[PDB]
Amino acid sequence: SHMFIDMENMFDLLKEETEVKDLPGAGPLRFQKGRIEFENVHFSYADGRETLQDVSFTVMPGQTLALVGPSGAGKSTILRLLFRFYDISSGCIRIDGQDISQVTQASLRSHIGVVPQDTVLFNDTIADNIRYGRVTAGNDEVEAAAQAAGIHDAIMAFPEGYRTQVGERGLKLSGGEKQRVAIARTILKAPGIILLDEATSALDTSNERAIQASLAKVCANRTTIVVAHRLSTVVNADQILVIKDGCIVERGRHEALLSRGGVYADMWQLQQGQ
Repeated sequence: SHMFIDMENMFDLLKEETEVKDLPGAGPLRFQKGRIEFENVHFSYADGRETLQDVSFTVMPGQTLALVGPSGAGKSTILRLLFRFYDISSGCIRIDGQDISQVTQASLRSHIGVVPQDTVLFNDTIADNIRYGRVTAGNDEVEAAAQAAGIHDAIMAFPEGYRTQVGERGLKLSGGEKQRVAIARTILKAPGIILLDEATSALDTSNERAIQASLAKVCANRTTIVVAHRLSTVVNADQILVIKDGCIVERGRHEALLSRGGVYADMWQLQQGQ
C-alpha cells in the first residue's frame, strides 16, 4: 500500500528535518539591538529524548542572562540553538523579532561571538590566531585587540613577537594567555551578541580577577547569554535561569531568587557553609 510513496519526496523531507540548511531565498538577519526571545522552545533528538522542554525567556538588548543549575546538556543546548547549530523541535527563537531559522545562518553568525570553555589555538602565528575573530582585520586592529585583552605586552616578550608560532606545534601559552586570545578574537569580531560558556577550572586570584574583569568589559553593552560557574557572574546578571532536566524551574535576579527561598537559595546556602 506504500506502492504510492515517492522516494525522492521522502529524501526531500528527510533533508528538511535533519539538516540545518537556509530556507530558499532566506535574506540577512536585520540586526538592530540584539533582543533575544525563546518562545515555548522544545529540543528533542529522538522519541522520548527531550533535552529542553517548553523553554521561554526574553533577554532585552545589552542585558545579560546567566544559565545555572546542575550538570546537564540543557544549558549549553540553549547556546547551540541560538547559534542554530541544531534546529528546534518546536517553539520559536527570535532575534530582534525575527525567526532565526528563516534567515541566512551566515548572517545570523556574523552578529554572535562565542567564547567557549576551551580556547582552540591553531598551529599559526599569534597574530593570525587573534585575527581569526575577523579575518579581514589589519595588523593595527589585531594589535589594539591584543592591547585591550591585555596580552599585547606578553606577545612583545615572545621570541618572534606577533609572528610567534603558537598552538600545539608552537610556543606554549599559559591558561591566562589562552583565555585572553579568545577575548581578543571577540573584540575583533565586535558582535552584538555574546555566548559565553565559563570554564570550570580557575587561575590564580590575580589573573582570575583580571580575566573576569576583561570578560565583564567585552560583554558590556552587548546582549549576553552565559552558562555560568562563577558566583560573581551570577550575582551580577540581569536575569538568572535555573535549569533542571531541560526545564526552567525558577528565574529572576540574584537577590530576588535568594529571597524566594527555593532551589537557587538552597544552592547559595550550601556554597556559603555553616
